[PDB]
Amino acid sequence: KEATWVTDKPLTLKIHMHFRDKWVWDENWPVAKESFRLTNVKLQSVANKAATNSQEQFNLMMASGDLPDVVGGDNLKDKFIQYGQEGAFVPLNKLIDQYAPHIKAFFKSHPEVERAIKAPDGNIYFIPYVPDGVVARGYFIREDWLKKLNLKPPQNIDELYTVLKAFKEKDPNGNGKADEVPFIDRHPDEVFRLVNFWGARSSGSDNYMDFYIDNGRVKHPWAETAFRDGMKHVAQWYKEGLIDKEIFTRKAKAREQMFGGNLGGFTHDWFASTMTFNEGLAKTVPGFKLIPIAPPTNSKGQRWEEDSRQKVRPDGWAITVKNKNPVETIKFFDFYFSRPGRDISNFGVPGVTYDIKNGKAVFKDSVLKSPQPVNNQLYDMGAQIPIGFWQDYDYERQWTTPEAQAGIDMYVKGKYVMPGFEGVNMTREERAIYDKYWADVRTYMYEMGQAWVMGTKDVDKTWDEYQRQLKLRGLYQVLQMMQQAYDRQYKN
Ligand SMILES: [Ca+2]
Repeated sequence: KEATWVTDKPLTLKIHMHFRDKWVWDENWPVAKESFRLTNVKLQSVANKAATNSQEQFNLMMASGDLPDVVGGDNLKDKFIQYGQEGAFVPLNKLIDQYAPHIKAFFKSHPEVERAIKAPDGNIYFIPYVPDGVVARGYFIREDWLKKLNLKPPQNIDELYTVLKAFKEKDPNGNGKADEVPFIDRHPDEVFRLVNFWGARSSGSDNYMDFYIDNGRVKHPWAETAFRDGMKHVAQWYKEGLIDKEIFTRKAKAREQMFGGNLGGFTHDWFASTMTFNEGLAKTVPGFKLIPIAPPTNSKGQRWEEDSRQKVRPDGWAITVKNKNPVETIKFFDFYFSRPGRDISNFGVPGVTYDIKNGKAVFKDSVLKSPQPVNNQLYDMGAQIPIGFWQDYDYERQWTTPEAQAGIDMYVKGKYVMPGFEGVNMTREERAIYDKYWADVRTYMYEMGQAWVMGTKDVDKTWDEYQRQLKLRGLYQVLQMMQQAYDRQYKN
């Protein structure tokens, strides 16, 4: 027996958790075993480990006719809310008040987070993944290449173009071939964020293609003329080969592949993990050195960092109506907002990945010296995964090098990080319009955007066509619903 046990008799719950198009909950995970040891609750995966489309698996599971006990994963907020209201998940409000003191206390001190996850009917249908941090992504460039070519870090978009063209044409890796790929990114969506360099927003938050507020008006970045003009530049950069030809398909291991193969020279990614490649590639890519740089001033005269750490992500887990043990389950969820639970969900397993020293979790030297980023190491063990848990930034601080820290501090002091969109509180009727049209609009936008970047469709020649589609697909009605919600909260 442990003080953290939520039940006297071992309880096994079925969980469908497929996330980030690559992982599934694994009961054999070191962290999964430790979770069971500490709570007396075991989670058995019913997900398809071989599947590569997390959202697709959620959809299939919901129509299986055999719902599990718990459902978890990334980017499921909208589905937890919609399906919760439709009767697939139980509301957690009262369960929390009565049996989840840590979560209750957390929501009391973070009322904004609680309001953000609530459905129009006022119910909480899932416990979210709460990030801890301030900044998210930043710009990184190859300083070793700048030195070889006698170039200075680019201070504005004109200089950035010049530098990237030099990386492309001056053989900085020295193999006598034009194989360098200036800009690379493990997140395809970052290619669109490049429009920031021409004064156009690409998203209102850390969630790609998100809405934003401009002087009290709800807008979608991809619907504005500034985006049209910015995309013409991005398309030109792709045509000139300054952008990875495979930017839309490389994905996940783009850094390992492109930096490891000494081809990439510039990216927009997270400070902690991106800086790990300097030590990680020290042997395989002699001289490799990425440095963080302030966002080059855009064409309009402003330095922009559009990304920021979210107060709460659209990830987490919920209790299905078929779960016969809702009380034990909410207590289990509560464990992840308590210090003991935050320890394993953030650091792994004691005696394996960390040890308690001076009363706090400290990563072992083996973990800190590994060439693989600490978060990547933890994913494979069941830690830093998108379940409902309270992230602890000290886990990240421990593997954030002085160089990475100097970059973070530079961005904070420079005030480059743009305030993120926190969302609006729609009524049931308003959100119904959102559920009806948004997913469709978003997919269409992405498909048109990819065509524009790859040059298969002309931005100017198809802009009016694109606008007609946005209207008949309901984007403007969605914006209207959101404007009404915004006004109820901030105006009148
Ligand atoms: Ca070369």
